Amino acid sequence: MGAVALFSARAVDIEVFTTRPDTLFGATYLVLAPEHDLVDELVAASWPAGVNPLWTYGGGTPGEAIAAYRRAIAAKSDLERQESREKTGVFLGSYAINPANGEPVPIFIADYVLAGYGTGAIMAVPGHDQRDWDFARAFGLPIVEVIAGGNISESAYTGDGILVNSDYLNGMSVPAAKRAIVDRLESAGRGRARI
Ligand SMILES: NC[C@H]1O[B@@-]2(O[C@@H]3[C@H](O2)[C@@H](COP(=O)(O)O)O[C@H]3n2cnc3c(N)ncnc32)c2c(OCCO)ccc(Cl)c21
Repeated sequence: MGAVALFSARAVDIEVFTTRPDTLFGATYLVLAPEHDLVDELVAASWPAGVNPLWTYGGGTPGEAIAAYRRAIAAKSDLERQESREKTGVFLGSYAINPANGEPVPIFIADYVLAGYGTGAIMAVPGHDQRDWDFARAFGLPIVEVIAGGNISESAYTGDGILVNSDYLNGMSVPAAKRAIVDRLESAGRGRARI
């Protein structure tokens, strides 16, 4: 006869659900549902210096921007919610740590992530999930190849392949890498395989 994994706040743990744990070294940002419990806690008092203006929703502070995003998306109808071409969202002003590579990744809210499904939070892997590719292109976020086989400059590569840019997974198949990364997550106490 997937996985859940924790990402620690850099400054609180954010649990994500993924069907692609093998791609963990390519997760370049996190996305929470706009109504996720942790959003208010994770929101920074001010924007980082040098923040991309595309990330701020035009708000003077992260809290103002999140409040406006929540208010605006309430003006959407079923028509907009079943369209999916355009990806919108807001940076919280804070970072999480990717458990695989120890790197800081920015945290966003976006209405493409649904509050009542999974854990209400995802890891975003633009190289390998077209939804995340689209968001990353719209926001100027990094797009990293970890599964060789496609051409990430053109579109997300969603098929089987060989791990690259993924340290102790490198050279594995996708099925083998899924098992290896879950074993690492379990050894560290930071995740589990789930149906
Ligand atoms: N996004 C990075 C990574 O991770 B996945 O994105 C998460 C998760 O795994 C997947 C779970 O969907 P499924 O259960 O199979 O229908 O949809 C996203 N999801 C998880 N919870 C949410 C959520 N509340 N709102 C929106 N979307 C979500 C994922 C892919 O999913 C294909 C479907 O399996 C495909 C490629 C890759 Cl690399 C991934």
